[PDB]
Amino acid sequence: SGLVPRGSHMTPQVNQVNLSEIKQVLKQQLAEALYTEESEIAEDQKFVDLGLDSIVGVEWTTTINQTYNLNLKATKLYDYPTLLELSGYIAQILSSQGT
Repeated sequence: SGLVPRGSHMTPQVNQVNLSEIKQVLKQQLAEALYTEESEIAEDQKFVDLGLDSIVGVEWTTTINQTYNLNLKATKLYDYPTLLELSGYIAQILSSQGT
């Protein structure tokens, strides 16, 4: 199951890179980067409320670049403070890498 939430829904055979894929991936990635559980993270909550500091934000932006073979910086963490925003941008890049 590539999307195993705590209590939300799952999706069927989705070969494309859907928003939920990156959002849920980013959740695990955010909770670990903040030394916490995915049980506290929200899709619509600001990373700073989860504990995202300016240092943690700039180092975590690198994890995502490596994860998708992209290039982003701390500017992303300040323009997209939520998983839905952070995932939305990447969704388009991934959905476009395999035109």
